[PDB]
Amino acid sequence: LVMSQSPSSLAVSAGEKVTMSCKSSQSLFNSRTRKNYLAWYQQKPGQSPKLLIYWASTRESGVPDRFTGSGSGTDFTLTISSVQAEDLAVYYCKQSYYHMYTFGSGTKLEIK
Repeated sequence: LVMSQSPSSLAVSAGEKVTMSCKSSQSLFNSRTRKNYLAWYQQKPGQSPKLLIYWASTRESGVPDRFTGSGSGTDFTLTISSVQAEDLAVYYCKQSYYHMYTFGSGTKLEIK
């Protein structure tokens, strides 16, 4: 199961919006539970990954709603409105539909 993310790098100004794509090589949508097993992670310089969103669009506790996730099947997207300096990080999507989880290439985000 291949996970393709993009773009590779994003350099934007504070307050602008960015959207990043994560394509799975297989539907992560389960007809039974009605859930896409796709999660989005934020990884700040040197730290461990912070779960941002799970089930494609459900935010974790305390995650600001500037972060929006969406999509189903194979095409997913993560939206970050009004980017802040604190968002400086690499964002990774992870599938948890199969026994063995898979991460994406990741998308680096820098704030000018």
